[PDB]
Amino acid sequence: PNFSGNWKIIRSENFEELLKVLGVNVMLRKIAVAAASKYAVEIKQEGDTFYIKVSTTVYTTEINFKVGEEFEEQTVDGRPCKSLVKWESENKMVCEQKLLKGEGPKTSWTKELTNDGELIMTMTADDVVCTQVFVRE
Ligand SMILES: *C/C=C(C)/C=C/C=C(C)/C=C/C1=C(C)CCCC1(C)C
Repeated sequence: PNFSGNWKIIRSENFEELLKVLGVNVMLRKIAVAAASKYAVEIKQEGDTFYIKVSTTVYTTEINFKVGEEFEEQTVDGRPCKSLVKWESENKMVCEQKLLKGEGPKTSWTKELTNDGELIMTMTADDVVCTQVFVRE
């Protein structure tokens, strides 16, 4: 599997519902949904080490990790967390997150490379799953 690429979003489902679970108010939810229709994920993969840059029009952030090694990032709604990525299969990884301070919904994400050349990213907060689909530029 080679996740490396400049990925462009083509589909985003249930993102507003995810943000609702996370306590984002309705107006900012709609604005965030609009930002998601634009956004890109750049991946550089070397073996089990991943460099990921997620960007929208006005914001960019970097996720760096090695599979199986704890690291710190933020949840979708922006709360700092400790994260651990594991493979679920040849082409799919899963990340469990634990809040660094306080409580909140159980969050996680997955990244999958399909046989058709798509990247599928899911983000979960409790029972609500957002699914996002990208293609390479
Ligand atoms: C492997 C790829 C990962 C973990 C990508 C994660 C992307 C996000 C958490 C992006 C979240 C966004 C917002 C919270 C609001 C603006 C739009 C997004 C989709 C960039």
